[PDB]
Amino acid sequence: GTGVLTESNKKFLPFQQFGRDIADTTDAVRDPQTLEILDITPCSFGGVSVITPGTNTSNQVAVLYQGVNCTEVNVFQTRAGCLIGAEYVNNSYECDIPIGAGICASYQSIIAYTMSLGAENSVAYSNNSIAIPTNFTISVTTEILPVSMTKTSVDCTMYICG
Amino acid sequence: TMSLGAENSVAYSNNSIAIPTNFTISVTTEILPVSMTKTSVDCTMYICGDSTECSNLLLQYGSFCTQLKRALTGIAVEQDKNTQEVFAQVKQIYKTPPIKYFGGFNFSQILPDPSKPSKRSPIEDLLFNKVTQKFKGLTVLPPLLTDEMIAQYTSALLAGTITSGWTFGAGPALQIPFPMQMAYRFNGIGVTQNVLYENQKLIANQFNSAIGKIQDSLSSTPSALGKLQDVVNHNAQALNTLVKQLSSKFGAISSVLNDIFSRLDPPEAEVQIDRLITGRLQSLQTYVTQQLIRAAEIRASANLAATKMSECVLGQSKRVDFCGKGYHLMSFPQSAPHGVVFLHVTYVPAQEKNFTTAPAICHDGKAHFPREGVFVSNGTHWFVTQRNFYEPQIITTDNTFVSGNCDVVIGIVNNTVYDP
Amino acid sequence: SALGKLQDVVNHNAQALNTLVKQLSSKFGAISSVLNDIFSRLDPPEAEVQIDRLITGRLQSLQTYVTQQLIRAAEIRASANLAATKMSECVLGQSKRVDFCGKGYHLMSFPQSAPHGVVFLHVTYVPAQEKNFTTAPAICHDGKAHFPREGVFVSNGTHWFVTQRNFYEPQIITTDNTFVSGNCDVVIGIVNNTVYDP
Ligand SMILES: *[C@@H]1O[C@H](CO)[C@@H](O[C@@H]2O[C@H](CO)[C@@H](O)[C@H](O)[C@H]2NC(C)=O)[C@H](O)[C@H]1NC(C)=O
Ligand SMILES: *[C@@H]1O[C@H](CO)[C@@H](O[C@@H]2O[C@H](CO)[C@@H](O)[C@H](O)[C@H]2NC(C)=O)[C@H](O)[C@H]1NC(C)=O
Ligand SMILES: *[C@@H]1O[C@H](CO)[C@@H](O[C@@H]2O[C@H](CO)[C@@H](O)[C@H](O)[C@H]2NC(C)=O)[C@H](O)[C@H]1NC(C)=O
Ligand SMILES: *[C@@H]1O[C@H](CO)[C@@H](O[C@@H]2O[C@H](CO)[C@@H](O)[C@H](O)[C@H]2NC(C)=O)[C@H](O)[C@H]1NC(C)=O
Ligand SMILES: *[C@@H]1O[C@H](CO)[C@@H](O[C@@H]2O[C@H](CO)[C@@H](O)[C@H](O)[C@H]2NC(C)=O)[C@H](O)[C@H]1NC(C)=O
Ligand SMILES: *[C@@H]1O[C@H](CO)[C@@H](O[C@@H]2O[C@H](CO)[C@@H](O)[C@H](O)[C@H]2NC(C)=O)[C@H](O)[C@H]1NC(C)=O
Ligand SMILES: *[C@@H]1O[C@H](CO)[C@@H](O[C@@H]2O[C@H](CO)[C@@H](O)[C@H](O)[C@H]2NC(C)=O)[C@H](O)[C@H]1NC(C)=O
Ligand SMILES: *[C@@H]1O[C@H](CO)[C@@H](O[C@@H]2O[C@H](CO)[C@@H](O)[C@H](O)[C@H]2NC(C)=O)[C@H](O)[C@H]1NC(C)=O
Ligand SMILES: *[C@@H]1O[C@H](CO)[C@@H](O[C@@H]2O[C@H](CO)[C@@H](O)[C@H](O)[C@H]2NC(C)=O)[C@H](O)[C@H]1NC(C)=O
Ligand SMILES: *[C@@H]1O[C@H](CO)[C@@H](O)[C@H](O)[C@H]1NC(C)=O
Ligand SMILES: *[C@@H]1O[C@H](CO)[C@@H](O)[C@H](O)[C@H]1NC(C)=O
Repeated sequence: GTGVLTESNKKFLPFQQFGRDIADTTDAVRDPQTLEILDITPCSFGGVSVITPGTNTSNQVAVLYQGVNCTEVNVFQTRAGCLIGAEYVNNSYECDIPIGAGICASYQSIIAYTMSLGAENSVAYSNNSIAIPTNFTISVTTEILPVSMTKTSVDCTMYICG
Repeated sequence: TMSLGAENSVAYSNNSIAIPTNFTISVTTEILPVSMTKTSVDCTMYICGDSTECSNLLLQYGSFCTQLKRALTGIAVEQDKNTQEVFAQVKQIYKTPPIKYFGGFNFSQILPDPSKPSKRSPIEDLLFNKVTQKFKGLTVLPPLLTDEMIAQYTSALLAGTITSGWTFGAGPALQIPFPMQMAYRFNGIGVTQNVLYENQKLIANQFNSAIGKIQDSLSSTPSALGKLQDVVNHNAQALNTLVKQLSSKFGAISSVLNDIFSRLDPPEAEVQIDRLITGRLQSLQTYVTQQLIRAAEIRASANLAATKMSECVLGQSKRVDFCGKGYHLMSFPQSAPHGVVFLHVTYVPAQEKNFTTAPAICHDGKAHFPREGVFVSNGTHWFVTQRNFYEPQIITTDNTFVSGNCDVVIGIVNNTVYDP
Repeated sequence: SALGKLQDVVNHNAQALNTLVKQLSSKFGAISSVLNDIFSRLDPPEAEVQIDRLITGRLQSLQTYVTQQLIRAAEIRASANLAATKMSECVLGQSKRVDFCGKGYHLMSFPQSAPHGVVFLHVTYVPAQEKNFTTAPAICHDGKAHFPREGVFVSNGTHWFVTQRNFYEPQIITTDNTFVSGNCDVVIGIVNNTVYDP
């Protein structure tokens, strides 16, 4: 097997040789020479995602490694993973490119910020105050809805054999 | 043999009616899932793992796991869009006034609690407490909106629907005192405002008692949140089944790639590996299709939840039973893990009473019809009263309208009509 | 980027067909992916097995495409049912459902056709230029409480009027736009004012 051998707090019985998890995979082992219990963890693994602002605008990119601590590889640490190539900003804006756990990045260089929920607006409420409109505004909005997709038919014999 | 329900027979007769003389403010809950866990699968790790020659054998098979990655990314972005549509419906974060006095109504249970470090109302905290690793390329992506932002949207919607009625959902937010908003809501369902203004204390007490009973009932029944628990259960058990399928023989001589490689020469090792990888690809295809179907169902549920949020909350809905049993008044949303919980406040009549009714009153050869109510009679006199409440009033010429002579309608009765 | 949905439909179908076509050039683990080559290079005893593997792979791929098409068709049918509902309600009438036919109060809508879809033009009414006022629930007058029939009592500071909820149209409080119900002892917040009688 392959992994990271670490000290195990698990206590095998004297006849116990292997340890297994719920997934029925090896996780704890007993050393034949010196009778000690060791853990096995798979080597740090994760997917790679590329944040790009569009090739038309520029070419700079910031890469996010999913589910890895930043110490196991302009570096930022998020809940989604380790984010490199982008700088974290205390400011807040709307979400431009989603990342995860409330973090969104955009191009201004590349900046990563916590997404903004909306404009704060406290309304003055009191038990003897009402507000009545004095004017109006006719608004026109659009709404696009797909209806039918393209009808296709296959010829099995010619596709399979020909 | 199951019994459909208790026998009942309303004493229908030719000229009798029943009119409520009392009401009962009722609060009901409705639980709706919104999104499930966003998962992404890895092709090479799941199919065999760390064998480079295995990857060489796989890459010539086709671009199947490319399609699988595409489909799972589509599902994930669909989940995020579902949450956005359900919750992100207001572009401002409304904030409740510091002094929380709304004419006797007590919103402590649903308003955010600053004492808690999580900034959540007791109801949603109970919901969170009432709902309950090792991966081989099986990644779980985090949702874009954390729980705190969802609670923030819920608080904003609550503040908007308490301070400014339903006006904030159709333009700028216009403040209005809460008792007048409630009187407006009764006037929406055909009951005049005086009924509220003469019963404000009783209505407030009933509302508080109902909301307390709802909190207690959620605290007691553990099976109420099944519609949310089963989503997590389904996802977890499907993932566990997929993991278990990894160590399946699939007709090969052994279930271990390394053992097959070591103990067998390439001639038949190739055939064994082909069988194994085909079986694993088939299992992964089945899992992906199951995930797609579940995503479609959850998206339908999320669209229904968005419609409920838009109609029952942001306004008042006259659709029957769409926002709770009884006449709808207003509803309060509450956040929940992978879903949303509504608190429908509804008006329910009670304590009906028999009366003798007539279609019209003949007087001076003229037939007087009720303008907004219904003619009743306690036995001797005749009054006109609103349909949903017993509010007897002396019949006059301003709450009735004349139409034709009194020899054409059927069942007309003789009486006088006072003129002010 | 306004027409994202229809473009997504077209692109999804095009890329699905493209992937299905490109699936032909896959060996599926067979020594070749051409019928004639396997027919000419090998005799039936193992060419049969090779052809079996190839045809099984191709059928599996095509069936996967069919299932994907079925799921997408179900989604499109749901969207089309929603579109039919929107037409029948917002276009052929007026809707009291909030945000169903556009943000704000709905007035009327116009349809427009589009490739593989339909586009609506929701004409909606939006209030603006709000102004605060001091209001009372009811008016006590000679021991009788007067409630508005449809408006709400407002006051600029010295005089009281009744006006409709959605627009500021002040009116003199008379006995025809108010209805009496009981005395002014039980209503909480009632104020004092005269009620003109024509
Ligand atoms: C209500 O709003 C409309 C526009 O929203 C106002 O009409 C504008 O009035 C100004 C001042 O006379 C003109 O310069 C503009 O050209 C008008 N706009 C249009 C489109 O004609 C209207 O005056 C407002 N009414 C009140 C009472 O405030
Ligand atoms: C008052 O209404 C009740 C029902 O709301 C009537 O009770 C039923 O009346 C019918 C006809 O008189 C009887 O056949 C039923 O047996 C009655 N129900 C029961 C449970 O006994 C009642 O009769 C009405 N009374 C008046 C004076 O109208
Ligand atoms: C209308 O119904 C309400 C609630 O059912 C009644 O209020 C109750 O009245 C009784 C008798 O005075 C009290 O013992 C209860 O404590 C009251 N309940 C509450 C919640 O306050 C009310 O009396 C009924 N009115 C009529 C005319 O029947
Ligand atoms: C609104 O509801 C809250 C919660 O039920 C009430 O707070 C309770 O107050 C009583 C008496 O002061 C205490 O015995 C309870 O322990 C309180 N509840 C909790 C959860 O601590 C509150 O009094 C109600 N009314 C107002 C105006 O807030
Ligand atoms: C039906 O209601 C009317 C009006 O409430 C009653 O008429 C009055 O009833 C009160 C209470 O009994 C008496 O003090 C008045 O003298 C009655 N007025 C007249 C002109 O008679 C009537 O009694 C009620 N009928 C029944 C059968 O209850
Ligand atoms: C209501 O009153 C009218 C007039 O007072 C009644 O009409 C009379 O009915 C009697 C009985 O058949 C006739 O002899 C008269 O010729 C009728 N006069 C007119 C002008 O129509 C009527 O019958 C009464 N109906 C009820 C239900 O009391
Ligand atoms: C009507 O009056 C109220 C208070 O008299 C206004 O509420 C305040 O408005 C100012 C305007 O910028 C804000 O700075 C305050 O913060 C508001 N008060 C509170 C407690 O938040 C209200 O804005 C007025 N209405 C209009 C349309 O201007
Ligand atoms: C509130 O509105 C009333 C109605 O217009 C105002 O009363 C009039 O005010 C104008 C201008 O001040 C005078 O020319 C009229 O003579 C007033 N009419 C009456 C019957 O008094 C009143 O002034 C307004 N209040 C405020 C504070 O502006
Ligand atoms: C509205 O008018 C009534 C009667 O004109 C006022 O009632 C009087 O209130 C004073 C002050 O408490 C008492 O001394 C009188 O005995 C009351 N008379 C009656 C007939 O009720 C009432 O106060 C007025 N409203 C306000 C807000 O002042
Ligand atoms: C109105 O609210 C104020 C504080 O906002 C409170 O002191 C007062 O008692 C309330 N009065 C009524 C009639 O609600
Ligand atoms: C009213 O209905 C009863 C049956 O409940 C019937 O016997 C009677 O004839 C009806 N009266 C008229 C005027 O039709």
